[PDB]
Amino acid sequence: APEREFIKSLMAIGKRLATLPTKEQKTQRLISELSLLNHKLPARVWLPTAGFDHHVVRVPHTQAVVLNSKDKAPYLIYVEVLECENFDTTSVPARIPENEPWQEKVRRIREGSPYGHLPNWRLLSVIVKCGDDLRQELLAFQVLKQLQSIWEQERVPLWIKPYKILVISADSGMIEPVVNAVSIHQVKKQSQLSLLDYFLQEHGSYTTEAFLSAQRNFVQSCAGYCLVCYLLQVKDRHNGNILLDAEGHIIHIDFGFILSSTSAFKLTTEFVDVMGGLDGDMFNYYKMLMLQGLIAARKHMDKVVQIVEIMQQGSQLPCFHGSSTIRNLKERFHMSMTEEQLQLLVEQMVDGSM
Ligand SMILES: COc1ccc(NC(=O)N2CCN(c3nc(N)nc4c3cnn4C)[C@@H](C)C2)c(C)c1
Repeated sequence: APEREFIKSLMAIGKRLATLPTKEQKTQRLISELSLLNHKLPARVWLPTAGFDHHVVRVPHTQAVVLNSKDKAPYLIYVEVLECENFDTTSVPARIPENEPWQEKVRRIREGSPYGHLPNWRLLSVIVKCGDDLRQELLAFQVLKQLQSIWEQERVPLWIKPYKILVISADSGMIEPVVNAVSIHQVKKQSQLSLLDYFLQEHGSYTTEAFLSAQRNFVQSCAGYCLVCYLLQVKDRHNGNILLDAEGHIIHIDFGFILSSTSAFKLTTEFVDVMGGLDGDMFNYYKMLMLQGLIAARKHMDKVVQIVEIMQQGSQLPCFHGSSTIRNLKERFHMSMTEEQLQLLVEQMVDGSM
């Protein structure tokens, strides 16, 4: 499989970075390795996350990043590709010698690239995870796609961003990154502000449309991911694993600890202050969206449970501790309860989150 030799050498770099002790040391090896890998490009190799036929021409080593984590060495790359009509039939491009928002990232790399002038030039971006098992993430991705359209169909304006997972092996794979987004940890570290103060500074003040729309996005995304976290039993929830985007949505990531596999969905005081406090209109709206999404989820529960059963049946997954996993999942929809008892459930759920 020469067409995968790009993939195998990428996963090798990842395993090597897991040997190095510090981010600084991982960065310098990543650069060194990618620089070496450009000597083997351009080639008849793909990056499987893309939706179109292409050949990988170049990997700019200066723009690759080692990401934070406890154990492993996850790293982000920006892969340059020339698009083609067909993968197998179109000739591999000749090698042309050498000498933040997405549009700027694209512009700056394109201007610096020897391939950037060409009409078929495209830039793709992927996070490479080696060591970790992304079947957990991939199940979550599918449940997210399903829930998104359950809320689309019943007119409920909850908001979640499913991101594409690609399982290469049992202990490796690829995640497509969220582009306009940084961790809540990083926002707080860089700004030295509360989340409310960050909103007020970055978007605008309490009565501006910029704020109110960003606050609306924040509320809708929290309520969305709160239900996701309850239904899927998502653990490992911290400001490292929650992103904030340029529009003011939150994005939960890293659904590796779900179902039968402390650390639950915490609604912090600083989160509640972004919604104008407990005795407030947008917090009442947050509680409404949780109730509205849950009734929409109850009616369409077969469409989710289908997706769960299809991904466990051909695995020996750690989250699947036998048929208790679907049994407990089903019970979390609470079909026997009334809508009045579901209000009390939502209220008890929010109290538990605080
Ligand atoms: C406690 O000290 C920590 C500090 C920060 C982080 N976290 C982190 O830096 N990021 C930024 C890069 N990351 C992603 N960025 C973007 N843009 N899209 C993504 C991901 C992950 N999935 N997706 C879709 C994730 C690694 C989250 C941590 C764990 C601990």
